[PDB]
Amino acid sequence: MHPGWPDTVGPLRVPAGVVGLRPVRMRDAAAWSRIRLADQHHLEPWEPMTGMDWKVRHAVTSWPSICSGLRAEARHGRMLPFVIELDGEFVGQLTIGNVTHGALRSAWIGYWVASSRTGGGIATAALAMGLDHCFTAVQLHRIEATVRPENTPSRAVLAHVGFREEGLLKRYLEVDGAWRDHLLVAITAEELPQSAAHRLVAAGRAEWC
Repeated sequence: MHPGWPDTVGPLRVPAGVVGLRPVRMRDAAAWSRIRLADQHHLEPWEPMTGMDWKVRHAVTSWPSICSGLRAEARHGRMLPFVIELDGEFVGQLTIGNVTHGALRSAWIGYWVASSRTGGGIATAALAMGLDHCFTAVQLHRIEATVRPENTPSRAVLAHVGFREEGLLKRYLEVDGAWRDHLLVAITAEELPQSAAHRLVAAGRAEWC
């Protein structure tokens, strides 16, 4: 029904500190709202449009409905909504979405990290451990991601873990006021002779924790 959920993932050490993943909770309202509100300019140009005012969407009071929705999708096996912890503290999210099994066994992956904590390897470690979790506990074959060509930091994160570019989705998603092209990148389980975490440690981007 929902292999690999709920669960915790990690940990791995990056220059910024110790990174792990764990399920979204109701108590995350305060940190999620504080960070998302403060980081509007860092986040809005890269995330799908909600048709809502950014400050009403990210009020502390909005989280219960959002968290309940995320956990309901997770109980259905369609999503794995993780929080990224840095030294045990909420600093971002890693979401595995549109999960399918059967003959497809694929999903998309997405993430964000608080701007004040960027450039310290957090998203790269979160992606690697999330990918490893998908290819083991979630029993998936393939993980994809959609990323605007202009999103140089995110393309670097995806490149660190070994994603391949597979195509260009024209006018794919409403982002920052218009339909925007997104690159489609992907990786399959049989492309990792070692885990993605092992690859990061070998490349000097993480340490075993």
